[PDB]
Amino acid sequence: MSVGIVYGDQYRQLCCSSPKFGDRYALVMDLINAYKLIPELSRVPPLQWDSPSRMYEAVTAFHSTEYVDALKKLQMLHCEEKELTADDELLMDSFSLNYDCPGFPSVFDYSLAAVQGSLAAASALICRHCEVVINWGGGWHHAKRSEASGFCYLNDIVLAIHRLVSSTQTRVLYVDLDLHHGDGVEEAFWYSPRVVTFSVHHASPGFFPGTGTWNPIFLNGAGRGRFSAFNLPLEEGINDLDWSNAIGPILDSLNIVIQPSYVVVQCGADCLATDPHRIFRLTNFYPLSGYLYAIKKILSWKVPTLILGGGGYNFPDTARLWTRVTALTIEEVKGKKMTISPEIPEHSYFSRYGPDFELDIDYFPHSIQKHHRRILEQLRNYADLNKLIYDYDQVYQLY
Ligand SMILES: O=C(NO)c1ccc(Cn2c3c(c4cc(F)ccc42)S[C@@H](c2ccccc2)C3)s1
Ligand SMILES: [K+]
Ligand SMILES: [K+]
Ligand SMILES: [Zn+2]
Repeated sequence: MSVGIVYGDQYRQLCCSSPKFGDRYALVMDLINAYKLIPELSRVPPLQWDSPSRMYEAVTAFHSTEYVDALKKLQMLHCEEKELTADDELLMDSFSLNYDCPGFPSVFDYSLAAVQGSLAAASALICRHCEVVINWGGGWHHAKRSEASGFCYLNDIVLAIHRLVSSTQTRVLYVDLDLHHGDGVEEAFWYSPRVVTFSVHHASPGFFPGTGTWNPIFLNGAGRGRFSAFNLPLEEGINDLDWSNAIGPILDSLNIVIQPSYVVVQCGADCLATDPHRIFRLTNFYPLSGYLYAIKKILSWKVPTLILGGGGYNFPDTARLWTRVTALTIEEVKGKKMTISPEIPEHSYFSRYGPDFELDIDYFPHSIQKHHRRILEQLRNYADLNKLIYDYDQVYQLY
């Protein structure tokens, strides 16, 4: 079927307006365009509303009205340059709109744009216009109902998933490949068995955000959502092959047992060896990149799939990975080989890919069993609670 991608003049401007991510979205979309992939991709325009009331209703489907009000006020205050009052500082602090989530003149428009993009992508999948939609302007998994966290202000992912499950028994599998635990998305659906969340991440004492590991039992959801939240915490230094072998059987087993109506994939690029975090050692190599291995396996299920961005602080290498992810998605969905030159094509941001100007990232690659057994038990428990019938032998053999 069609492969959708979210972009537009306003969307590009708004996604490039944040001080933290700067022009990362521009580099990603321009590298995709420079490799002549845009004519293969169906443009999905960001969702717009008919009234401020309809926008509020859509955003407050997850977030509190007072939090959205505070975020709007923060944008207004940063627009008309004037110091915050003591009461303003206190209000912003109550919503964690202070330290890691500072104000800036376009903070609300930037945050809302990601929601508009991911909601439009969800709709495009629901009406069966595209089989896969990509939104490199989205993937902000940390935002909570009444709290900004990790430069995530509004949770585009939660609102997209909510729209998918609200459509016409619908089940959504969320896969979070970001370096960081997808705490916001996990928490939002903590009580739902219809939305299964799976985050693979680094966890270590004091490492953001501190969740998605032991606390000495593994929390995995509550009430009807019990056993429905999956986490694979991994130690520092893991490469393409070990990461692939760690998550491969989990993805296969989750797809087989859940039989999802939709798959939502957060594809945060901060696991790359060349990310300034310097924690994981993943690449964008395609002859194999763990990212490309995971995406190819997910797409092989032939389930309507939403692919989002997220983390990734090496902007050129994030662009190199996500261009490869967009080419692979076209190949797997349309069955059309997308030949990509090892040399970065001439375009606006060509100099940003120096000094080698190659598509492959400059890197030479060189405990899980216990997690696999635990996750196999959790998946059995999930199936037993929700009365899902599956071949226990088939799932066992995958690991
Ligand atoms: O990727 C994430 N979620 O998936 C993140 C959540 C919170 C994060 C932490 N984090 C980081 C920065 C930052 C800036 C912010 F305004 C808010 C959160 C921030 S500078 C970045 C860095 C790392 C190593 C070397 C130099 C710079 C780390 S990143
Ligand atoms: K993750
Ligand atoms: K859940
Ligand atoms: Zn991250």
